[PDB]
Amino acid sequence: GTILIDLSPDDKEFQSVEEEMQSTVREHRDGGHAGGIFNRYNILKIQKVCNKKLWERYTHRRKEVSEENHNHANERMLFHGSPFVNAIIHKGFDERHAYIGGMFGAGIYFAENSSKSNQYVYGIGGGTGCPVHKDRSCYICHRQLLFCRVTLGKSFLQFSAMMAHSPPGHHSVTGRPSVNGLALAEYVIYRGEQAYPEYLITYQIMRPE
Ligand SMILES: Cc1cc(=O)[nH]c2cc(-c3ccccc3F)ccc12
Ligand SMILES: [Zn+2]
Repeated sequence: GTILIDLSPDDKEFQSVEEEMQSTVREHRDGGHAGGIFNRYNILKIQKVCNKKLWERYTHRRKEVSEENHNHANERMLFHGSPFVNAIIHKGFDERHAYIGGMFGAGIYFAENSSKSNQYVYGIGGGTGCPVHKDRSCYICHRQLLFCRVTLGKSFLQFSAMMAHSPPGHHSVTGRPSVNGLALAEYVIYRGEQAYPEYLITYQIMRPE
């Protein structure tokens, strides 16, 4: 059911999605251990993900969440990196994409910083890096991230010093780093249907000059 439409680098849509990738790269406390050392990406391809059944499943949950939240879906566009990207675009988010040992509980994690999502592309902690070179910092192998449509509803705000249930009366968690002033937020949902993987982004990290 999924088809992938290539966006043209000349399309303004390509350009804004790229802009969202590039502008939300930050430094990481791990010095680049998990995701590699870089300031920017070489974007190789951006594809629109089209699945009518996954879309309808998303919008159905959105309306529900909306209605429970004073007509406010609190829909964001957020990054998600994961070794399961190929499975997610075809069958959608589920409990097997949940982070059991996450700071904010057992659910699916999403990030405002593209470089936060890039840390998970090879697994928790960057796993053992790219399959070809075992390099968490590989500048050669093609990586992929999702830029997703996420329904937050009433988000429970959790400060951090940086599948479960949502907190009673809440539809998601906002994990908001309180120490690193430059680290953007992360969000957790507990239902696969609250996220839609709209864009599939293919890229390399770029070695700094
Ligand atoms: C925090 C986070 C951001 C993100 O873009 N992707 C993640 C994936 C996971 C994850 C969960 C289960 C299996 C593999 C993963 F990479 C955990 C946390 C994140
Ligand atoms: Zn590699």
